[PDB]
Amino acid sequence: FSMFRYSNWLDKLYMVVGTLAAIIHGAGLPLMMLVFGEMTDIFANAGNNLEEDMTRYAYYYSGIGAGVLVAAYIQVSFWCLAAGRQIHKIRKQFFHAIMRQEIGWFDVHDVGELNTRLTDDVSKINEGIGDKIGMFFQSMATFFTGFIVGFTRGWKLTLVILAISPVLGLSAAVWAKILSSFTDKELLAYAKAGAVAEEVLAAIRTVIAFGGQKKELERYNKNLEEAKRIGIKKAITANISIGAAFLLIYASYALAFWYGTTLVLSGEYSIGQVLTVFFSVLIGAFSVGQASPSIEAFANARGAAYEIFKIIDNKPSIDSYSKSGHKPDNIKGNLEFRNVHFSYPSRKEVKILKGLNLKVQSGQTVALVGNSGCGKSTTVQLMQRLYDPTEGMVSVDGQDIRTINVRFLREIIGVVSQEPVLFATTIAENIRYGRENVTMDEIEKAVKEANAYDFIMKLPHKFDTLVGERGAQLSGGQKQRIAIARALVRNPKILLLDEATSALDTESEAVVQVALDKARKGRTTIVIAHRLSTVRNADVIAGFDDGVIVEKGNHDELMKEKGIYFKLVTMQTIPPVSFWRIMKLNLTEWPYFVVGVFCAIINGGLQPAFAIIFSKIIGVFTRIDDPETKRQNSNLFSLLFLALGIISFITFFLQGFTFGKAGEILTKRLRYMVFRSMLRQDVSWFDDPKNTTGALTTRLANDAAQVKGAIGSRLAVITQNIANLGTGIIISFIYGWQLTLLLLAIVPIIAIAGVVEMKMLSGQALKDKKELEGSGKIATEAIENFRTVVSLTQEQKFEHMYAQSLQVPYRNSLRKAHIFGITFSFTQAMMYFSYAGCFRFGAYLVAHKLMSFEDVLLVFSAVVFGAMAVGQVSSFAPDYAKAKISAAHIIMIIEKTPLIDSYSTEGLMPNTLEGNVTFGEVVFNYPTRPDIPVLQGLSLEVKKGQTLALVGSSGCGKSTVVQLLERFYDPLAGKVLLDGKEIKRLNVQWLRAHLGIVSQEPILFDCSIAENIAYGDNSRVVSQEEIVRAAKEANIHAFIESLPNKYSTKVGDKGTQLSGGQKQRIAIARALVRQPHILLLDEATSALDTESEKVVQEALDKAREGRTCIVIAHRLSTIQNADLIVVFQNGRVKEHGTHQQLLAQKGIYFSMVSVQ
Ligand SMILES: COc1ccc(CCN(C)CCC[C@](C#N)(c2ccc(OC)c(OC)c2)C(C)C)cc1OC
Ligand SMILES: Nc1ncnc2c1ncn2[C@@H]1O[C@H](COP(=O)(O)OP(=O)(O)OP(=O)(O)O)[C@@H](O)[C@H]1O
Ligand SMILES: Nc1ncnc2c1ncn2[C@@H]1O[C@H](COP(=O)(O)OP(=O)(O)OP(=O)(O)O)[C@@H](O)[C@H]1O
Ligand SMILES: [Mg+2]
Ligand SMILES: [Mg+2]
Repeated sequence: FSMFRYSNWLDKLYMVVGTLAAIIHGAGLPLMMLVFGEMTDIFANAGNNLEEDMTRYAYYYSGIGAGVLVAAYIQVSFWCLAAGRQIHKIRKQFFHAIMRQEIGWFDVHDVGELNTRLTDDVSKINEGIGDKIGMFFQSMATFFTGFIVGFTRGWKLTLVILAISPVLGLSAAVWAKILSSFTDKELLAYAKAGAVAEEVLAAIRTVIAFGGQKKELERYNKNLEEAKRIGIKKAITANISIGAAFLLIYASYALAFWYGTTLVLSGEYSIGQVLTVFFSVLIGAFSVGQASPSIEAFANARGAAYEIFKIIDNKPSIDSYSKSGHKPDNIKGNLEFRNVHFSYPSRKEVKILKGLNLKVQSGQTVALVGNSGCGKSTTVQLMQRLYDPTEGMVSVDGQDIRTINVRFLREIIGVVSQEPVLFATTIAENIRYGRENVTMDEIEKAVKEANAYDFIMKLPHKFDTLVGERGAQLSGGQKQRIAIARALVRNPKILLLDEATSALDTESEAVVQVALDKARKGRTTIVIAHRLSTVRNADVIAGFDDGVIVEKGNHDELMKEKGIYFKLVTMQTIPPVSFWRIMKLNLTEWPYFVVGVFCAIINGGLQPAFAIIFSKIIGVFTRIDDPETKRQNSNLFSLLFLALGIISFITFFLQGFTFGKAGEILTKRLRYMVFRSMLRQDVSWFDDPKNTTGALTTRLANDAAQVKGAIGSRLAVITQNIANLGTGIIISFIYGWQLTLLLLAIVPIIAIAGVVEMKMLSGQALKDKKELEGSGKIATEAIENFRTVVSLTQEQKFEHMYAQSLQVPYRNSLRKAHIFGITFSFTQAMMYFSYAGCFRFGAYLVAHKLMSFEDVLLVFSAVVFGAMAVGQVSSFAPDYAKAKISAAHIIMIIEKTPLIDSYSTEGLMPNTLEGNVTFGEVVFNYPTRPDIPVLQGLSLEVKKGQTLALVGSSGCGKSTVVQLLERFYDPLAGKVLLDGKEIKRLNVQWLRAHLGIVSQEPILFDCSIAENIAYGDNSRVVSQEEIVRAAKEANIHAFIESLPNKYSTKVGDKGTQLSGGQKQRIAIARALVRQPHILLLDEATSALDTESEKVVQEALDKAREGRTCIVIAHRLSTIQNADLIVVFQNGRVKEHGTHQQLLAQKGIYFSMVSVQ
């Protein structure tokens, strides 16, 4: 897919013009080097009227700068605008195709995956085609023009530069490869600690229950040691790469200076020519190297566009926009589905429909019979043309469905799904989407027929009542009524209904059925429902069976036949950050960071030191004396450069050595602390979307980088830039004053332009993301419910909505592109203007015999090159704002403290426990939703030698009762006593270790089976004999021994090798290993091999001796086993007492006993 540009051939002229302008701009700079060399030669000759030549050179430079500014502006703006238009066209076409694709194909591919692909690849293509191509062309032009200037300026110097360049290129490539490999290795190494932390967090409930934070922290630290070693190595490698790059650059500078000096002394090209050739060649090589990101983005967008086009270029079997079918004006109710075989493309192995014969008259309430997966919903979908028969025939009114106008059939048909959904728009908006041609009378008619008058009118904006995201403001019955009204709005030739009132209750069932039967003579109504009451009244009823119809006839006939229908009938019967707090790693590298500070100062002086060395070298030729021995002096100066280079390399050898060693350490500290803070966090805090397992893992992982950057690299860059600026400014002021003022007025304008570049880039990215998300809200709303939209056949409406939502920000995108191009051009414009003005005014100054040309050149080079290097260094460090925010969040998390300290030292820990507990007037809903008080003041009391059972409120929050008993949360109200003692005042770890609490679906940590067993209670070693005894007690001795490797075997990811029964048995064995005084099981039975579950329960009852056992199970046996049974209802104990008395009561216990 190399050739990606595919639209607006006329607009392609914009691309051609932009390419030409970029080439002109790129070739401009070598011309700048040539003219600067000529000006330097003129100045040197003056050292050996003058104002006239200086004015001519300044005029040439100013003209070149203005032309380069115009070219840059034109190229940037044109490329950006053309790419934006192309991206808009691509997005529009892509969304059109997606909405026009096949429904079955959409079911084939993930909806979320496709939505993310669109919303991401759009920006990927925009980035890879926006300006990176323009910058690449400009860099190629710079390379070509620099090479041409070098060749036309001299042979020996050009050869030397060409020989120097590829060594630097290869060194840069090797350094980049090493850095990438180191980063990948470090991420892989840290993955172990990341997995450990993720497992701990996900198992947070079990971890807190067992109080095993110590072992997890130890493992995390063990991994973090190697992780920090690798990170320090990688940081040192990156710093050494930068150092070696600078050292090689300086060495090339010194070698070129020596060679040019020798040539000039030998009568070769003048000093100006040699300097121009050298600088032009170096800058061209720099541009060639800097062209890489454009090519990388080109390749990335190439792959993205290949995938996107493949998606778009797909030709769907069912096309919404297609109109090749014949659409008769008069439709008479007549449907035929003969030998209709149909299989889901998602699951092609099984043919859900294996052929059947069925006919449908006109205006007949055809009803379908069959159990789940019998072929009812799929039958309707095939009838609705959502798919086609694998082997069969489908026709309407004596005509094949495919042989008719797809759009007309879709519009003239009505489909009501068992799970109706309304778009996120006002009820009136959704109704209009159902039928725009209603004319405001059909709306009222439907509202009255479906009874959408009271509910519809009640909400604010009776007709225009807005519905929350996904229609969260409407109830199930109201939603079903609205869907029915919307279906009736179209008044289709035929309609189909499923799950009339299968949402919450049959109250709407009566009204819904009455309304549906009110208007059914004029159109055939496919009847689908979960209640035989509605099915009985059907005029015509037919059965389904394994993709075939056997039973048939009305309710009376079906009952007489005593078929499957008769069987069903019988069955019915943003905190602020602290900058100083950031200095918490000083305890590690406070004296160590001094070496890094010294290295940074050394580099920031070396830059201006190189400036001074170059000034001296230039002055050597500028010296009128020009002795032969001056060459030696020149060599001396040249030698200095080489020395400076070494000082650079060693300097880097220190920087990465220090900061790395510092930063990783700090990282480790944070890693040791942040997660530790998470460990000592109340379970209440864990109940929060902000504290999401994935979110917490990402914060822990993608925060060490931010904190380390903000701490180390921010200070490093600040110090380096400050040192460079101070040294340069001081040197320039010492060597002249007026030129110092000129350079100080010139350079900061360029610096401000460079900063504004990044500011505008970030702001534009944010604004583009905002607008794209604005459009994508509606895009996704349509995509997720794609089936409903297709049924409605209103795809054009969503297409128009997306078109408007994209056009509205398209103009803003174009304007931003134009402004950014203008600013980018102005950057180079100011650059060249200042470059020329500095030379002009320095020539004026020296013409007055005030300042020597050598000093002026020194000051100018210092200012310009130092400013450029400072900007590059500032860009080198990652973003401070994002790093600052991440550090603020990490510091807030670490400083966070728990209302109840799980690691608190103090705590009431009497000699033993009374084996009793009491909770009266208990009140605690939850942290997330306090609007639902769960405990309404229940009463519960456990004593010695008694087991408690929970019944009645199977869903009111019984598990919450166990959780609170474990102190997982804090009661909203109600007194609680631990064996007549303050539960809160009790010990922290003592209570956690004492209680053998289990969960519904325990997740076994992916460690050794023996390791999992021993995880029951740390701080007291668990000899393998104890594990064996616990396994024997919990029927796990045979299970553990039979399992390969015996106890040595380790469970996979949450015990993937063993079924849920094995995991439950292992959890029970671990609990028994804990040997708790009091034990609790909460709905761990389920089915889980009913005989096996009963055996496990019997073992537990035999294990309940000398302990208080809490039992929460949905099995009558569990109710019988419990010594004491307490019910729950309305947050209170509806029933309680003995099992015989509870059964005697006519209460929820009686209903459960009878029904169960
Ligand atoms: C797209 O990025 C670029 C932007 C502008 C330029 C041209 C810069 N010229 C006006 C010369 C200024 C000085 C210069 C820079 N930058 C520089 C001086 C000293 C340096 O330290 C040794 C240096 O290395 C970072 C670069 C160039 C010699 C490469 C090159 C670019 O490619 C690197
Ligand atoms: N991609 C798929 N592959 C296989 N089976 C699927 C697929 N999508 C849905 N199914 C299921 O296959 C069955 C097809 O039968 P159909 O839905 O027509 O009858 P049903 O008994 O009314 O269905 P359901 O049990 O869904 O209410 C349904 O149970 C449906 O949920
Ligand atoms: N942080 C929370 N905020 C709000 N509701 C929560 C929170 N955590 C859990 N819940 C809800 O509390 C209930 C948990 O206890 P639940 O009612 O399921 O216990 P139960 O009586 O054993 O019922 P069942 O066995 O039917 O699930 C669930 O409704 C769960 O959605
Ligand atoms: Mg169904
Ligand atoms: Mg439960």
